[PDB]
Amino acid sequence: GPHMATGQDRVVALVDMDCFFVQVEQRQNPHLRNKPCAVVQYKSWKGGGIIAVSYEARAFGVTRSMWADDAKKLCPDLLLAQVRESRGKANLTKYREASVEVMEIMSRFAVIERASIDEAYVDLTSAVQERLQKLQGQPISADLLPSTYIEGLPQGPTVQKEGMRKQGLFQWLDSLQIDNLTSPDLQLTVGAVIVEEMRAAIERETGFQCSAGISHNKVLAKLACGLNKPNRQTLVSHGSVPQLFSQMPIRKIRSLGGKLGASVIEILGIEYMGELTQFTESQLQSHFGEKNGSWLYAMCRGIEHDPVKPRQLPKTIGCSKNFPGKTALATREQVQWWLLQLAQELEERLTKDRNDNDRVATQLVVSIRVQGDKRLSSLRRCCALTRYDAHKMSHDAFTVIKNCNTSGIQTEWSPPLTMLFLCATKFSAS
DNA sequence: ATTATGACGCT
DNA sequence: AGCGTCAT
Ligand SMILES: Nc1nc2c(ncn2[C@H]2C[C@H](O)[C@@H](COP(=O)(O)OP(=O)(O)OP(=O)(O)O)O2)c(=O)[nH]1
Ligand SMILES: [Ca+2]
Ligand SMILES: [Mg+2]
Repeated sequence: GPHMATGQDRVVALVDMDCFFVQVEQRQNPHLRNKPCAVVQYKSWKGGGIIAVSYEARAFGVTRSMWADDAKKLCPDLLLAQVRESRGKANLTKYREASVEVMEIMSRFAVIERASIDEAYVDLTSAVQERLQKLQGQPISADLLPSTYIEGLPQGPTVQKEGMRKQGLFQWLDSLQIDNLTSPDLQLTVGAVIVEEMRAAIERETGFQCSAGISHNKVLAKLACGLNKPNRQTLVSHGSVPQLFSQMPIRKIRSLGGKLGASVIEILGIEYMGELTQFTESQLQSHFGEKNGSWLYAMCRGIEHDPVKPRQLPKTIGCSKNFPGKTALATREQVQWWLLQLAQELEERLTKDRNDNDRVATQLVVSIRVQGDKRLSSLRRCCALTRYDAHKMSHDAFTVIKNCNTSGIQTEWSPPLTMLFLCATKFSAS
């Protein structure tokens, strides 16, 4: 009843760039604009591996993780842009720099949490309070929400998609009580007005389009963002959660798309997120642990408390390369040459990071995979990172991994290495 | 032969 | 610390 917390205390948005690496390449090369196109890494093996796909290309069935040769079967006119290669490996600097462009615009509106190269959470609670005091009880025009969908609407008592969007928005706005400055629905709506402005600023100042979700917490904002892509934003109200969750597969909620989600489905004999409401908090804790159980109990009612962390910069800077099948490294000189390549890219990125962001990494993490292990990482070892020097970094990494070499022979490396990974961590202000 | 990252939880 | 999970 009156004491039952409803998780409506915050306004949280999630801004995700549409087909991000494709947009970066389309900005640079106008011949790729408004075309089926994809971004690929490498080329010799099966035409390269697709990592981003324009919405035009998605209509043909092209997806991430597909080999370009196979994508070309589905979409013979598909256009491809390749990720840059430097020191023998994929170099993602262009996309990281474009990400910084977007993140700096977003930071003008509110403190953001960088969730990935192309996605940021926004805590809009304070900005909404401010804009509400400016509004002075003035209603919110549909003209201020030109790309907003209201999830669950229209309902009750119409052919095209834009008309449907507008019908739902008008139902939502007509149900609004603008007199109450603590109405959660009003707060979400003002949040959506702000996100429209943020998205317009991103597109004006970068050329990039994005989608967004607006709700009361990060999980619902992320889910909302996915409902109407591309180039649209979606408001998920607290009241929309029972219907939305009643047919929502558990795997669609962030953090439940892997083994934990599969165990929720198997142990409880359910399919949809809304079915979780029928279990007590103790029951869920008994199956999934104290933390997961409390989180599931609240999540399935639309409640989640994870804060938007004030963090615009990545906490680690890392360099990784796979050496698949027959390209696995089998000589000491090979291992040393590739460690040096990785370390040179890392030194370049670290030196730029130190100049831009007034910080220095203090720990170097070295990870490898050996042929045969089905795990991502076979071994992970840290050492001190005391100087930004690639030869020192690569010598140190070799020192911490050299004992994995089973080969009695000094020159050979056995079993061959199928992955190398260097990561700088534990930053301190400088 | 899916590749290149990145965040966070567990013990 | 080192490993595992999850995301994409
Ligand atoms: N190197 C590499 N980059 C990846 C991989 N998966 C995704 N990315 C990059 C390329 C994407 O453009 C970018 C952002 O990923 P998203 O999941 O947000 O997808 P994207 O923005 O492409 O499409 P969207 O409109 O959000 O569905 O991250 C991967 O496996 N490897
Ligand atoms: Ca995206
Ligand atoms: Mg994203």
